[PDB]
Amino acid sequence: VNSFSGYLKLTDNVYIKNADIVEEAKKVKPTVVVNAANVYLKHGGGVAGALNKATNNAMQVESDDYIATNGPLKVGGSCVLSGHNLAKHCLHVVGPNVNKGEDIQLLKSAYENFNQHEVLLAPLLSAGIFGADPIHSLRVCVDTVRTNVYLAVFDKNLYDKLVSSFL
Ligand SMILES: O=C(Nc1ccc(C(=O)NCc2c(C(=O)O)[nH]c3ccccc23)cc1)NC1CC1
Repeated sequence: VNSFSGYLKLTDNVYIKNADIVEEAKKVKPTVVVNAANVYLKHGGGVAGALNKATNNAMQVESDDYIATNGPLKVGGSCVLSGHNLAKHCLHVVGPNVNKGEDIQLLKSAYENFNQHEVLLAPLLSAGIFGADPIHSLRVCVDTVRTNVYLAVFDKNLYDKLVSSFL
């Protein structure tokens, strides 16, 4: 038993809810919140901009130190950093950005990072300003992630479409 509320169950291990991941994170304090990061951990907009804003820019400060030490992530890769006031940990995962021409096949590799964590609150990778089809992203999520994932979908219209077209 865990503290996530109001989710619709899609499969044995995947759940979904129309929710703001920031507000969801502040209420649940999950062990892991997933950030839709880029390789530079520059959290300017979308989910990342919103998560970083909610941390009063502490996420960005920590991220800049991480990059200065380690260099950029790979597309499809991830790193674990602090969750600040939102979660114990933040798993920064880089899905491909279609608006940069990145290979959509790397989306499966991106979701594989979730399997290193028993439970996660997360957005749909490569959705929103990353330019992928969220229905495709949901399909890859369900077919790749084996751990328990609680997907927060900000847009109500998109949430209803995801539920209604889901196979
Ligand atoms: O500003 C906010 N929240 C807040 C702001 C923006 C977002 C957001 O861009 N979402 C779309 C998105 C999804 C998805 O929804 O599937 N996946 C993505 C992957 C990469 C980039 C974007 C997305 C989400 C939340 N809260 C303030 C009031 C306290």
